[PDB]
Amino acid sequence: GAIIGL
Amino acid sequence: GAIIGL
Amino acid sequence: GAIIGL
Amino acid sequence: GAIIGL
Amino acid sequence: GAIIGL
Amino acid sequence: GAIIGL
Amino acid sequence: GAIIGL
Amino acid sequence: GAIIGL
Amino acid sequence: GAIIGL
Amino acid sequence: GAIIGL
Amino acid sequence: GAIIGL
Amino acid sequence: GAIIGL
Repeated sequence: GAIIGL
Repeated sequence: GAIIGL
Repeated sequence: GAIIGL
Repeated sequence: GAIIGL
Repeated sequence: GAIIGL
Repeated sequence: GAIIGL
Repeated sequence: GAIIGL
Repeated sequence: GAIIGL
Repeated sequence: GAIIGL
Repeated sequence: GAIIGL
Repeated sequence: GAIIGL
Repeated sequence: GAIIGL
């Protein structure tokens, strides 16, 4: 999984 | 943003 | 699954 | 930013 | 895993 | 910055 | 998959 | 931008 | 995967 | 910039 | 992997 | 700059 952004 | 692989 | 947006 | 490999 | 950003 | 290999 | 844009 | 390989 | 942009 | 090989 | 930019 | 071989 990944989280991309601020 | 994006949350991937939930 | 994924969540894309703010 | 990016959090990868969750 | 990795964290990239501030 | 980058935190790698978590 | 891919996301292209701002 | 582009996010590739999700 | 890749992220290209600011 | 570019983040490659995620 | 690589990170290119500031 | 460049960070290579992560």
